[PDB]
Amino acid sequence: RDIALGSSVVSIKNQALGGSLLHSHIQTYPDGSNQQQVTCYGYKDANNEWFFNRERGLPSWSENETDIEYLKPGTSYRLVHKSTGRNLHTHPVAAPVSKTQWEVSGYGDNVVGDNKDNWVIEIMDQRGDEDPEKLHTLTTSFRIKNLEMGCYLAQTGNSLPEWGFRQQEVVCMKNPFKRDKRTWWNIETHEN
Repeated sequence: RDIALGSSVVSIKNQALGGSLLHSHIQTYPDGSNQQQVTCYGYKDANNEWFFNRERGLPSWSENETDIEYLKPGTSYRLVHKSTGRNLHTHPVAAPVSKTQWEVSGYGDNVVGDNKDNWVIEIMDQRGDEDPEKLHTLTTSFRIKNLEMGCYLAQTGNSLPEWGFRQQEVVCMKNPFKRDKRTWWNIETHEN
């Protein structure tokens, strides 16, 4: 099974030891940008659900489209938090705990946003043999790179303070080692 843009609702699990699910919620950062927090969380929840949308400026996905569009490594996408409708976002703002890395937030919606809402998938490993060019549920390991920034989405290992419910810090890491697993993700749950 393959992941498509719009109609695949996914959870995204980090591959480091201690890795957990990409998460967001209405709470905002007290410092930094004051934007919506993004974290990793360890338990099943609706706030772990994401879907991929088109790059900024293209028409947003709807249920009335002509074809299924499979996610392609190399192509720009917007990673949308299903519960809040905010886009995964980064910027040159110091992360809350890992202060030499960049803060990751939830920003905008379909109309409001900007070029830092665009991310690119890089396939690092495929276990078993379906299309090597496609994202598969729980066998494809991938990095999520911010197109503008050039940085990679990562669960650092640090916990947030109680303003972030002591969830795991997520940052955009500058210049990591390609095999750092903090920066490695897979699709865990996939609902159509």
